Formats: sequence, C-alpha cells, structure tokens
Amino acid sequence: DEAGITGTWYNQLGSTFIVTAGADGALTGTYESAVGNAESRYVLTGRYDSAPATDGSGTALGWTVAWKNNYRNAHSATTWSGQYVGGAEARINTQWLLTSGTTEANAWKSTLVGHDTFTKVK
Amino acid sequence: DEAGITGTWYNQLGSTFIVTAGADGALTGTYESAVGNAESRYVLTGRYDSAPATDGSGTALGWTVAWKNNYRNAHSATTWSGQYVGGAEARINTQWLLTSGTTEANAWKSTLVGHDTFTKVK
Amino acid sequence: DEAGITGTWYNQLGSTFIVTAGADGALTGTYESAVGNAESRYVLTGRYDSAPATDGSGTALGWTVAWKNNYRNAHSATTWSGQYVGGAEARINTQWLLTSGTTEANAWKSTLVGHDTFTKVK
Amino acid sequence: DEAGITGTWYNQLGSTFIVTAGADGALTGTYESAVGNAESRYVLTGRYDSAPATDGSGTALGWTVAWKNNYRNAHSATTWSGQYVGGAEARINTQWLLTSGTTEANAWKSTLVGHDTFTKVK
Repeated sequence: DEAGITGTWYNQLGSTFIVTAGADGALTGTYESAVGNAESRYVLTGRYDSAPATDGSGTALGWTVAWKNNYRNAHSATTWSGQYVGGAEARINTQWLLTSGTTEANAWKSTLVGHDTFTKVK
Repeated sequence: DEAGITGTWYNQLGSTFIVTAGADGALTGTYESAVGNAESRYVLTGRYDSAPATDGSGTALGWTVAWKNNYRNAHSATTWSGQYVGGAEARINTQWLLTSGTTEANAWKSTLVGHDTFTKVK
Repeated sequence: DEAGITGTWYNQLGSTFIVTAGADGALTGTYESAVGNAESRYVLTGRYDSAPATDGSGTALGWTVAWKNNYRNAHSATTWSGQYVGGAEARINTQWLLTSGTTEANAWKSTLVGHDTFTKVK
Repeated sequence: DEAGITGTWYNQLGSTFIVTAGADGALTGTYESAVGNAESRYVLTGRYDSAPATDGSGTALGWTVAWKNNYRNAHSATTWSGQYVGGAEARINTQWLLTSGTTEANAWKSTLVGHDTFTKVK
C-alpha cells in the first residue's frame, strides 16, 4: 500500500490531499482545504500501517495539518484517522478532529468532529 | 512554544509521549502506550501552530501513531488532536481517534474515540 | 418539521429508525440495527429543535438507544447527534457515539464513533 | 442502578443534570448548562442499560438535550454517551456531540465533540 496510498486524493468538499507514503510507515505531503479559514497548501505529516493484514481489511492511517502557512494562521489543527481501501474504486475513509486554540474558559468548544471520504477522482 | 512542547509527557493512563517541536511546526518523537496491543515505543509525527495567538489561548496541535513497530503490528492508528496550555501546570489536552483496519462490513465498528490529558509529571 | 421528521428512516447500513416527532420537541420510536449485537426493535427517545431557523438551515436533533430489549442485552448505548434537512431528498445526517459498559481499566476502549446518513427510501 | 443514576449530577463545567431513571430503561429530566447559549433548564430524555453486567462493569447510557426552552433557542442539540460507575465516588463518564443546525455549505462545521464527567457533589 505504499503504491496505493501515494498520490493525490480529493474529498467530498473538494479539498485536495497530496501524499507520499514511505517504506517505513511515514506520510508526508500537502493539504489544500476547499473550506474554512484556509488558503493554498499546508504541510501534513502522518503515519500508516505498512504491513497490513491480507484478509480484505483496510490499512489504518492518520495524519495532521496545522492550519498555518505563509498566507494565513487559523490557530488550529486537524487530525484525520481512517483506513485506506484499495481496488478499482480506492478510498480513504476518515473521521477527523479539528481543535482550535482557545482560552481555558472556552476549551469546551475547542473541537469539531467530522468525516471525510477521499477518492482518486474529482 | 517550541520550548514548552518539547519534552516528555505522560497521560492519565500512564502512557509516555516524547516529542520534539521544530521551528517550522513539526512534531516528531515516540509514543509508548500503557494500554492496548502495544509494546515499547512507536514512531509519531505531527504538527503544531508555531505562532499561536498571544491572548491566553492554547496552541493547537496534533499527531499520529501507527501501531506497528519491530515488536507488534496492531493494524491500527491513533490521532490525537488538542491544545498545549503552558505555565506552571502545563498540559496537552487532547481528544483522539483510533482507527483499526477492518473489512468493509465491519467499517462501522472501526473507530474508537477518547480523550487524554498529558502533563510533564507522573 | 414535526411533519418532516415523523416517519420511517433508513441508513447506509440498512438499519431502520421509526420516529414520531412531538409538538414540544420530543422524539420517540424504535430502532432496528442491521449490524452488531442487535435483534429486532429497541426503544429510542430523543429531542429536536421544534422551532428551527428559517434560512435554509437544518434542524438539530438527537436520540439514544440502549441496546437492551426482550431478546438481547448488549450492555451498550448509542447516541446520534445530527440535523434533519428537508426537501425532496430529505435526510437526517448524524454522527454517533456507542458506549459499552466496561471495567475502569478498559474505559479507554469504551466508546466507538461513527456517522450515519438516514433517508426516507431504501 | 435505577437508584444509583436517579438524582442530581454536576459536571466539570458546573452544569447540573437532574435525572430520573425508570424501571424499563428510561431517562427523563432537566439539564442546565453553565456555559454556552443556554439559560435555565432544558428537557432531556435518554436511555440506560437497566440490567447491566455484574462484573465491575459500568452501566451504559445516553441522553439528549435540544437547546430550546422558553427563554432561548440555540438551534442545536447535544447527546451524551457514557457509563455510570457506582460506589462511594459514583460518576457518569461521558463523551458528547453538539450539532448545530447549519446550511448544507456549512455542515462540515456543524458538530462539536467533548467529554464531561458528572459527580454527585459540586
């Protein structure tokens, strides 16, 4: 799944995730959100199961973006946790957590949760 | 917060998170879980807001562990999303998502959610 | 949206949610899961925004099932939190949390998270 | 655990949850949030495992509040999913999802996640 995961992916929001999967389990790349307080590409890094089970199971992985780049700083970070599923209709199915920096008093309202599905087309 | 975040952290479960925060927003290190299908240290990587707001707000960050190392392969990955809060009682308050690789039929039961609080003591 | 929400709904897993929305914000009904340690119908109760905003916004709602009925007891409960979106292709888009009773030592692994989309067909 | 759960509970934010646990698995009561766009008491309803396991395990439960009452309408609903743990230091440990009604374009940012711990004191 180094081969399967490496490449450009697109989610339901029209965001673009460009990733390289290394031999040893690393994920590196860039993320460009179609939504939110984001412009242009942001660094991402993560990890994946480089020796998944061979039984029709997905490959577990995750990655982070901090929403700071040369253009904007949204004082926030998203992590996506999910699985890669190969085949003609390959997919990365994820759930995500977006934490903003907050005061202590507002920490209860720090974190959004959602779900993104990535495909190799659209 | 490069200074504040770099170091060894411990959560409520007795897990140990050893991290280096780079100038440019990178997080690198190792994680050792006190629980679950885990032994010894696992690579982690992540990202943080390297220019947080200066208003008493936390610093947003996140990181991933894939639960594969030389000892075990748990076909799973956790991402932690949270904020660093500095001061005499510094803390990293997180929520996490642990995805296992699953068959398609079992993908509904792929993902655990929880919350870990890291301190510099215990 | 009393009218819109009341009725039979079906999710992507093939589960069936039969609900009545009361004037005053109550949700009552039954749930039958196509997956998991479940058989036949389980009681549900919940709440919805009975005076939503009139601006194209969804209607917030939520409900709970405890997975005990006359046939089985799965020592667990799911809550769905989401929004109803009306129109020709009405939908209830949710995220859910399924907590199992656990020992204290296993409480870290108590809670699954996922997402279900309900429609009036299938 | 009808006996154990029925009563007044307080969380880390200073919110108050007043609940009655019925024989048959129902939860009914009121919730008053110390934070957010909330004033005074809101109806809640939910469900619990009325025949939990007898092995030191918690009792699974959940409940919903829609944030509409006679004073305010926050176009939102929270569900708490968790477990009751009895004994001298009884607790209800929960994770929650707060969904707001949103436009379709903003549905990605509809849902907050967090965690509340309820005790019988404070």
